Amino acid sequence: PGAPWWKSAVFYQVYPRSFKDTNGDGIGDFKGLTEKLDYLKGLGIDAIWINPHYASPNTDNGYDISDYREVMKEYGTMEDFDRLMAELKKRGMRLMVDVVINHSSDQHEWFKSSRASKDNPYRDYYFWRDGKDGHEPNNYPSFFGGSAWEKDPVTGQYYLHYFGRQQPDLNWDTPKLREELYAMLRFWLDKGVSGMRFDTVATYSKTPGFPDLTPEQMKNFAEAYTQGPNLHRYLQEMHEKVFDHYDAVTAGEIFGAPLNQVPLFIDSRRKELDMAFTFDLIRYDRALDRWHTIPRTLADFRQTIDKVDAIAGEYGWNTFFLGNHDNPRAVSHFGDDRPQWREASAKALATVTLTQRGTPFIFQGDELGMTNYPFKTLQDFDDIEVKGFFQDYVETGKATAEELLTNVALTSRDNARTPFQWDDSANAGFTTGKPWLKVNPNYTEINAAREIGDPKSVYSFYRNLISIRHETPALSTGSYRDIDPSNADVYAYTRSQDGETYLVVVNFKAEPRSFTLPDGMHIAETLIESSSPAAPAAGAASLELQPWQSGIYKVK
Ligand SMILES: [Ca+2]
Repeated sequence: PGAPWWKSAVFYQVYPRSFKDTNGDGIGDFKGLTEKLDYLKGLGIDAIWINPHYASPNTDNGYDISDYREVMKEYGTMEDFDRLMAELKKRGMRLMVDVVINHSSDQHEWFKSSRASKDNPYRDYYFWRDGKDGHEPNNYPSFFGGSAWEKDPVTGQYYLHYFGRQQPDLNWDTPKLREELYAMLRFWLDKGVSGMRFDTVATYSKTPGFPDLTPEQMKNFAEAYTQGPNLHRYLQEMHEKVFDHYDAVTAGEIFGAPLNQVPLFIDSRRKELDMAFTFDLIRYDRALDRWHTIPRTLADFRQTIDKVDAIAGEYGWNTFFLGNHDNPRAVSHFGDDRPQWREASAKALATVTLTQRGTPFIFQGDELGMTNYPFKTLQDFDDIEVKGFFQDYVETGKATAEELLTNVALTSRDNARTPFQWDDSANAGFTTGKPWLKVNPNYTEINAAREIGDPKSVYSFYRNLISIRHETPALSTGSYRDIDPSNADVYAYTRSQDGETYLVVVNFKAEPRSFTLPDGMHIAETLIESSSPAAPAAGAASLELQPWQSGIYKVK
């Protein structure tokens, strides 16, 4: 039997708002993305996942949808969307769209109807509840600041919003609402979309009665929000009424759930989702408050990967990524972005990304080695999440504005949202106008035009790794074995399939290091290396590594 196309595909994530502007308003759009499909095809990309592209007031840049069947005005028209799909198809590429159905915008007609009175047909499309003891229904906090309950004087009741106040949570306990969501998914699937990524998929089911979270639960309320008693029943119902009738791949952003529960979402036999986006690795060094960083080592990094790979088991499947639109830049976060180590470490991280067991997702700009942005003031951030941290921590006196800036500069989602750096023209060729978010001044040294023309660039390395992965089945669907989970200097593992075994060795130190192959194992051939002055000799039982050197070898 063969493995589904998605298990061996290499995905690229495009945050439209920041990819390519073609009309000078400072915001990326569909025409811009369509104009760059040859660029993506040339890198070797099989499929693209685009962030929300629907009608939205943009309080959470696309994640607050006011009409699920209309395109976002800033990105273009439905015609532009249809052309994007037609052009991807001409190139044999597939599209994965973002599905945001844990909540809608408060400007969605369902909510405008719902909030108008206590007795209308849409009242239960959301959660409305009486306050208690003079305040909110319970102690639930919002990820974006303050309480997760907002009072509406029209009826005197509060509505639930785990995220922004303008993102009321949809009520999955209402069958008519579930059916409306299913019809909506069919609208897009009928257009030919090849994949759907389910935004905060683990929070759909709410706890009956809304009791207060205990003091312990309050510490990590994100986890309690993924413990709704009807979650899997709803996901299985969605698969039965929708996905069982199409051949689209589904992936879930499983935010907040304990890793041990992940199999329930992805075991193929359960007929729920196909792939998992987990946060254990990308948030492995993030404090519970989400804006401070905790020092970790490569031992923590690889041990987390080992735990995540183990939960996919036999019937599950993981996506793998080191960056996305909600986290700091890969090279800054996991590598060393200083001028002298940025390219070397970005290449090392590329080797890791493209040799993990699972479907890799490359975030726009990481193939160039883009870095975090040098924020100078709190006003340099656009993200509603930072305004939420200001509300919860600075206005409350828990931290100073200076402390928030210092710390959130290293963790903010905005680090990943600065405009893609195409070349060294005005605003790195992203726009002819004024970018919605400032372009990183390092675009003069980090830009696609320059990378493409240099065989020694980060871009060229990614391109070469993608080709290698495409020609080596073991590198996608092969088994995974960490040679030494306790080693905090050099990351080494094997990928094996049908008697073929490959060894990946990556030095995470900016100093020379040595690596001794497992007893009986010997280098047979060197497929590729980064930052190496010479490949090992056939038969070698050890390797000498330069700072940040990475390599993939066929062993015997
Ligand atoms: Ca535009």
